[PDB]
Amino acid sequence: HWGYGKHNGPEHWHKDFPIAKGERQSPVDIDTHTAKYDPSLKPLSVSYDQATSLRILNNGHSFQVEFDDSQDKAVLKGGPLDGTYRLLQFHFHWGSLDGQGSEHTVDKKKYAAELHLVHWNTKYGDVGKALQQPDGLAVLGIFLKVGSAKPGLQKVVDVLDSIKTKGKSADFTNFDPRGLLPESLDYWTYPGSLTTPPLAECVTWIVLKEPISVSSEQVLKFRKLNFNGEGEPEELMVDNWRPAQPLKNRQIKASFK
Ligand SMILES: NS(=O)(=O)c1cc(C(=O)NCCO)c(SC2CCCCC2)cc1Cl
Ligand SMILES: [Zn+2]
Repeated sequence: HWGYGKHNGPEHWHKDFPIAKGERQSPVDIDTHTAKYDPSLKPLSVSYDQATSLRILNNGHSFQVEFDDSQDKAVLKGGPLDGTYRLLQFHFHWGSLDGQGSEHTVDKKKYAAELHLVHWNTKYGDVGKALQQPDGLAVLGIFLKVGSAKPGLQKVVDVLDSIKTKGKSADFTNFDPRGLLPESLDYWTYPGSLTTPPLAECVTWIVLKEPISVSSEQVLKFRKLNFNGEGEPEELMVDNWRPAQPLKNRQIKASFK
């Protein structure tokens, strides 16, 4: 029943998911002058050479590109993490207007969109068990600004008309997620939560400082998606972002000075 409307959006979620008002909720504003450089943080090891994408799905909240996570094939290691995190899926959050759409903000700046690569800690064996642990998931977050097209995004944008409505999926094999990364892996990190219900507090957030540029045509195709299912009234899938939450007793650390 949750969503992003006036009636069912972020200010309502706490009634079904009381952790919404918890101590380590996401997203947050990243105050760049308060984040402390941590010389002990390691470079982020993104190993996506063996990634096996399988499918793309309109889940009614976002669209997601899913991967085979039954073996280490696409993994995130290093940075603030202990151990090995397998890539499950990526999805986006976007706005109705280019001045909004990201969940994390940087000195209160909103980006047009935000990409989340969702990974789970292999020690916990499966993602449902990982959801129950404070170090269960790691999300690599990447900001999108509107300018030049991102060539590595076009295969995704070109299949969206086939998954226009909630519950539609399409085979999506041989997609390389390396094409969605910026040149620099400099990042901020903090302990947080899912930004969508159940808002579980199990995520180590790794947010890249460098945003990727996507064209206005690419983000317009995201805005043609629908939150509704086939044969129901049309509600464009836009503004599917949760606003920044209180930082509370948390420190954001920077990998770079
Ligand atoms: N915006 S986020 O914090 O990066 C995030 C989003 C999703 C996600 O796909 N949410 C849509 C509703 O299920 C998931 S999927 C998750 C898989 C296990 C069951 C709970 C949802 C995971 C994360 Cl970390
Ligand atoms: Zn997300």
